[PDB]
Amino acid sequence: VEVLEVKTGVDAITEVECFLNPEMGDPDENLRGFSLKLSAENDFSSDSPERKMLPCYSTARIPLPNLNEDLTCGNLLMWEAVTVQTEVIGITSMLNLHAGSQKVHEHGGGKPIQGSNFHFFAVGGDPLEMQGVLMNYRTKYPDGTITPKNPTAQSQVMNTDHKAYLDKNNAYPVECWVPDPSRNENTRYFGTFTGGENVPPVLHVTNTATTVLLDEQGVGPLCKADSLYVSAADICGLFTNSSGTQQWRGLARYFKIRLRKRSVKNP
Amino acid sequence: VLEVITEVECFLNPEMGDPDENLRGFSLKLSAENDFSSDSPERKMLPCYSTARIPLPNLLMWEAVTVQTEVIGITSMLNLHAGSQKVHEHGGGKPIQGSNFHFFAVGGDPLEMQGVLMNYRTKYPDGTITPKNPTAQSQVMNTDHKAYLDKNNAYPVECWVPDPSRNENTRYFGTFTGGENVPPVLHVTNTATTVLLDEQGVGPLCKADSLYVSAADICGLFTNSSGTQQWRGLARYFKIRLRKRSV
Amino acid sequence: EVLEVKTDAITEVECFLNPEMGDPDENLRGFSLKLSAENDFSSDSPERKMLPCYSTARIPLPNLNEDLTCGNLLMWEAVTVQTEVIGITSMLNLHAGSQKVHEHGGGKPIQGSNFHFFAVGGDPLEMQGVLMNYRTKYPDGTITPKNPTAQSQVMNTDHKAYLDKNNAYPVECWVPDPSRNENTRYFGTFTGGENVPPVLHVTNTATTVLLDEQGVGPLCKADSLYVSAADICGLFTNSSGTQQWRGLARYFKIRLRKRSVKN
Amino acid sequence: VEVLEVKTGVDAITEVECFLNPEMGDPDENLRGFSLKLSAENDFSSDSPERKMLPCYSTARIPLPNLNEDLTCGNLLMWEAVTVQTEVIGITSMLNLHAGSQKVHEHGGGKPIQGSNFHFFAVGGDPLEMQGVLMNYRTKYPDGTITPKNPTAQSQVMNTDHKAYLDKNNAYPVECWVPDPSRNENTRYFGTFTGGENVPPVLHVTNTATTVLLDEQGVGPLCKADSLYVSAADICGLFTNSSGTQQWRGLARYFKIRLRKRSVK
Amino acid sequence: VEVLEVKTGITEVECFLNPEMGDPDENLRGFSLKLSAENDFSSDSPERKMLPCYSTARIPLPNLNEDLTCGNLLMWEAVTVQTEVIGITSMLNLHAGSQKVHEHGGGKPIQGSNFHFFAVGGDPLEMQGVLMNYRTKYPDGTITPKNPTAQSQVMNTDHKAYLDKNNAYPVECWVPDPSRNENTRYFGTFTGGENVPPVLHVTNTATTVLLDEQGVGPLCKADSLYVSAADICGLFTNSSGTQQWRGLARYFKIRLRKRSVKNP
Ligand SMILES: CC(=O)N[C@H]1[C@H]([C@H](O)[C@H](O)CO)O[C@@](O[C@H](CO)[C@@H](O)[C@@H]2O[C@@](O[C@H]3[C@@H](O)[C@@H](CO)O[C@@H](O[C@H]4[C@H](O)[C@@H](O)[C@H](O)O[C@@H]4CO)[C@@H]3O)(C(=O)O)C[C@H](O)[C@H]2NC(C)=O)(C(=O)O)C[C@@H]1O
Ligand SMILES: CC(=O)N[C@H]1[C@H]([C@H](O)[C@H](O)CO)O[C@@](O[C@H](CO)[C@@H](O)[C@@H]2O[C@@](O[C@@H]3[C@@H](O)[C@H](O)O[C@H](CO)[C@@H]3O)(C(=O)O)C[C@H](O)[C@H]2NC(C)=O)(C(=O)O)C[C@@H]1O
Ligand SMILES: CC(=O)N[C@H]1[C@H]([C@H](O)[C@H](O)CO)O[C@@](O[C@H](CO)[C@@H](O)[C@@H]2O[C@@](O)(C(=O)O)C[C@H](O)[C@H]2NC(C)=O)(C(=O)O)C[C@@H]1O
Ligand SMILES: CC(=O)N[C@H]1[C@H]([C@H](O)[C@H](O)CO)O[C@@](O[C@H](CO)[C@@H](O)[C@@H]2O[C@@](O)(C(=O)O)C[C@H](O)[C@H]2NC(C)=O)(C(=O)O)C[C@@H]1O
Ligand SMILES: [Cl-]
Ligand SMILES: [Cl-]
Ligand SMILES: [Cl-]
Ligand SMILES: [Cl-]
Ligand SMILES: [Cl-]
Repeated sequence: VEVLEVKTGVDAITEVECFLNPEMGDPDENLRGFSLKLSAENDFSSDSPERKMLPCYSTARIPLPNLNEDLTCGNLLMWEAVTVQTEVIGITSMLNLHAGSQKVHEHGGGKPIQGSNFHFFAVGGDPLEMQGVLMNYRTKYPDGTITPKNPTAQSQVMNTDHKAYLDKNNAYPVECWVPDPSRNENTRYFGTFTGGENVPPVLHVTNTATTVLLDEQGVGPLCKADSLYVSAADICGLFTNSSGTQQWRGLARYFKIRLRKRSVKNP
Repeated sequence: VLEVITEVECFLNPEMGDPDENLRGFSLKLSAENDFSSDSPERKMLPCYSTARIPLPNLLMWEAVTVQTEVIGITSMLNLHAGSQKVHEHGGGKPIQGSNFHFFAVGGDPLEMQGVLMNYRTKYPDGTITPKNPTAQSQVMNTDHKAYLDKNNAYPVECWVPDPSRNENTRYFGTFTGGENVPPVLHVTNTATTVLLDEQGVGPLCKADSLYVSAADICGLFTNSSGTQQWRGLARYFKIRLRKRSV
Repeated sequence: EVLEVKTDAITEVECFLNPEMGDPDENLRGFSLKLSAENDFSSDSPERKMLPCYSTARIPLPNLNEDLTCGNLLMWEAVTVQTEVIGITSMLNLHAGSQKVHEHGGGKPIQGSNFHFFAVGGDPLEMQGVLMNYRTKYPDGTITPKNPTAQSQVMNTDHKAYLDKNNAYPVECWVPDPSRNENTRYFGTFTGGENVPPVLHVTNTATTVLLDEQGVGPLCKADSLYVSAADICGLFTNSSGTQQWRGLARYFKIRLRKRSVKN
Repeated sequence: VEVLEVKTGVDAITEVECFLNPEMGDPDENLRGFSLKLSAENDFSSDSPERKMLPCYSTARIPLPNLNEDLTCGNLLMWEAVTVQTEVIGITSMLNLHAGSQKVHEHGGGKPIQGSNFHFFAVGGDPLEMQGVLMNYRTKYPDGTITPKNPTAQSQVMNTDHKAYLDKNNAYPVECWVPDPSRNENTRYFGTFTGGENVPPVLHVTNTATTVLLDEQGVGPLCKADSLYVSAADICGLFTNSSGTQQWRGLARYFKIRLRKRSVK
Repeated sequence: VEVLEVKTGITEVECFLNPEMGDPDENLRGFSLKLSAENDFSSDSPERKMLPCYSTARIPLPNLNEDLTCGNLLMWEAVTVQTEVIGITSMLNLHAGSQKVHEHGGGKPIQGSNFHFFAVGGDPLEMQGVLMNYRTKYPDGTITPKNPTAQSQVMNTDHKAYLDKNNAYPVECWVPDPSRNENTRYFGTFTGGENVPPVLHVTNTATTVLLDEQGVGPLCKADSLYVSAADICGLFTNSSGTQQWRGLARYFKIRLRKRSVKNP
């Protein structure tokens, strides 16, 4: 994480950079970036996934410099996020087909990482607001996770009780929570889910792509309590061991966020 | 329609069949290989269109200008530990995949639909509303089969499509992707808006002070460890911006 | 010689055009006969009911000219078309007739090679013949390339036809002719393969403009508007393993205006 | 050639069109548009493809109305290619699943054409300039083909010695040659290769689509010696016979090119 | 460097950059060594000829300052690049070496995981290291992350490198660094999977603009322009079942202009 004053003064620009690590489960000291092997075929009535098998959303709050010397002014300044550049880091590591992965056929190379994937990021001036939805409301989630409380069969579709802030790193399982489109007034989020056994990962990198964060009125996320929030989930697919066991593989996400100062009325 | 703000929102639940009290959002397991002459699907096996009528506040009518919409809970498909058949010995569960249909509509009247059947001889179950007096021509275009989407969880998705020859006061959008191995591909973002205005700059007009939302979001098939398959669907969020229009 | 647009001057016409997939018996409207396979090129005699054909309709329009021997005339000009394939959700019936994907599983979706095509013009669609096998012996009731040779498997300019009869020109024999069709706009996509997924969109918010670079749409000769289509959605696989083409109807809504022309 | 203003007026525009047949190998008198059946698994040291097994680029020269080439004359113009309409002809012929092709399974229809494909066209005022690259530099190419001369292992990557003009129809194998991005100043070319066993052909037709041939300065190919050059390769995929043998299938390409007169000095 | 106006009063440079796939013997230029599989993470020692590496070249340019004493100096600025992968049709040879798709059939096409990447800059490309397996023992002649840890499988900021040697930095170890490369533009797409079809386009009508948001392209501060690439097209499957990477060369044509800058 670096917070850099690119330009100072009234028209100040600050660039915040950071690399957000993935939270795939990390089943031993050597397997950072992977999950525990996947179980299968648990009855819905006895579905108790292990903690280290569940990828969780990544998040961080980045403190920004205070802008207001006198808190009793009629107007106060706030950091406004204007643009974000982002990409997934280490995509070429998946070209290692010699380590650990099941041969595609006799005398062949290892099997590429492939299968269901989810790539998501958000940038806001408040914590990302999430809505809970479950495959199976009867899943018994493990200690260390934060999941929908008092779920019912309606939790498999839409149960408006399941509202959360993404307010803890490595705790909200990706399978339990989605960004909430009915809230998030002060966050922009973007995600794509691609499901299936043989889905190919397709990932682009370039330092020439920028996403504008301004809304229809030309206003970007406003950093409340001088806090910038970054969130991500980048499940790249499944790694298949020679035994046949499968593990999720994730990668870190880079953010470069440009901010300016906006004058707001003192509430 | 003469010269020219409020926001309404809704989470609309999917109607996949719901075969028991625990399997909300799924269908009954699929049967297969029924002869066309003896094809009698059970009600809980048949996903239906979802719809809701939203009342609005009382010369002037409410005009729908934009909609933001997305499918809710897409990441729930990353649960590969519960119920699904292993992809191979020692592997994880099989993802939901296969034929899917994602559709929504926003209008000032109920959605107008046209009936088309795979098999006109299908015997549809009590509780469903399906094309009446079907013939072989119902497998192609039979103009008899007109309906309003006027009841939730009643019009099977397999029997009905939005009618492009009507719906003057509704905008609708749908994509069907068929095949046993089709990957679900679903996007979420709060930065995307669909404009509902036509080429005259007029959106759906809510006569009777009612807004209609409609959807179908069949995500694919869930394959149980036994090999049986069930449709899985997800709720759809709508946020609709409306303005007052003189008429 | 096209003059100015006139401004009563607008009309809309609409039509649903049924597919012509072969219709092997009275129950199987919208399907073909089961597909044969592995016929030697020297003994390839497909049955009529196995061959999907192009659909077409001629729509008469109000007769605008009292006297065709005047210096100037009025003609109907097609300006836009809205079009949609009808009944796409019917493929969500996986309980009827189709082969199980595996033991205890649901039926196999319709999938595989498909072709989606439409045209709107003021003359019949003009077609060019090309054959997989020039030696195919086509059945009575079809209209296919006459006097075909090996060159008919590539480009043989002899094979020019008008789409002037419904349910007669096999899709496998004929394509729209890009060297003609001055007065028709056409659009088609072929996707081939064993397992290709159908992907079909519906919306009442999409309009195709038919005006050329000079701002002129198709002009309706003899006050007739022509619509044409082919919508082979894929193959249906029966429990036995046999396969049949499945097609669907196409809707057209066409806006026309009056255009002054010189005689 | 210094480029001046576009000229308009009487006879300052023309349109030419052509259908260019594919050159897939044509293994006998009945199998025009196909190749000979594919061999497989030849060691790189003993790889001797038969001529009839090798698809080649197609090309033709279209004469244009004669303009005076005398650089000192008082009305010096060249034809300039502005747009091209083009599509592959006969795509629906692949819906014949009754003739020749292996059944997909017992009682099923024939197997569709599918697999690796290449769709390419070029329009220019000179012959298309090509660069040679080989899968295997040791391939022994057959009489009647023009292939990279005296190749080395570097010819499997980039060997700048392998420069050729597409100056003969049905002679330059598609597998040996690509358009050269370091030349072709006076040609516009466009190609897509999609490889794989089960790749679906995807082909669009419409008479409403046009490709603009003007560069960033608004200048299209200028036709030297009043000749317009068209080139193509349209390998649609592999046809699988009942035996399991495979043959390339190709189709003709249509071109309609609009040209205008350009003043030059 | 303080950037002033464009000097008005433009050149082009070009390069074909060869791929560095491993080249296991004198006849298999453009391929890797056969791929091993199923090595335990604890005993993963890939041979050098099995590892594709990034390609790079430096293009020398003449200094523009006849007087090096002027208040304002001049530098070459890269404005646009035309680029293309060369020899894509060579994959239509299904008669040589590749495993038959089925009895009596043709050879198996090249397919599977692929990576297509290029960069143009006024400084060598700046890279960040990320590993599949931090315990991999890389072979002599490669340059790979130093003193890796488990964090090197996600993001370890210690692993910074310059692409300063051709055929040395394995593609599997390194990515362009989005936190640096102020003076380089880079573009890459990774597509992974066993049966992924190569999809490659060629046209001489496509240009990539290299100007940033302020209208300034990479500046050749030391009178040098750097081109970099990786074009792994997929896997070639031999008749025996063994697999090898196949790569192809990349062409670059770069338009340069003269840019006034303040003298340091
Ligand atoms: C559209 C079309 O015309 N398809 C036909 C193709 C096509 O003309 C060619 O592929 C174009 O190059 O030809 C087919 O030919 C087959 C042979 O492949 C027929 O000759 C077919 O052959 C049958 O006998 C074959 C088997 O014994 C086979 C087993 O491996 O060996 C073949 O001979 C080999 C030989 O052993 C080998 O040394 C040599 O290198 O290659 C030859 C093949 O070229 C035998 O020919 C068979 O398939 O069982 C006997 C059949 O009676 C005969 N059928 C006909 C109609 O002649 C083709 O499939 O490629 C036929 C296809 O219809
Ligand atoms: C996600 C989940 O919980 N999946 C279940 C799955 C699911 O509930 C159904 O598919 C929804 O339709 O059911 C699985 O078990 C089924 C139960 O239906 C099989 O055991 C199936 O049961 C048959 O008999 C049933 C009775 O068991 C049940 O109590 O009552 C109904 C009538 O209301 C039936 O009589 C049946 O459905 O016909 C007998 C049949 O042999 C069984 N089929 C197979 C292939 O074994 C399932 O589909 O596997 C269990 C899964 O965990
Ligand atoms: C990439 C990798 O580590 N693959 C190994 C996997 C993997 O560790 C787990 O599936 C993650 O949950 O484990 C495999 O099984 C072995 C037993 O053969 C595991 O118990 C692991 O054994 C170790 O000795 C090892 O390094 O392989 C120690 C390791 O800590 C164990 N893993 C855990 C989570 O405790 C498997 O096939 O699943 C072996 C595979 O190579
Ligand atoms: C949707 C539907 O109606 N499917 C039925 C099909 C279908 O009517 C035809 O394929 C259309 O041409 O027919 C199925 O039965 C056929 C009837 O033709 C078979 O029983 C075949 O009958 C024969 O009499 C024949 O030659 O047609 C003998 C032949 O051996 C039979 N073929 C097989 C593979 O058994 C069909 O499976 O095609 C029944 C299907 O429900
Ligand atoms: Cl909750
Ligand atoms: Cl009805
Ligand atoms: Cl004819
Ligand atoms: Cl040469
Ligand atoms: Cl390092």
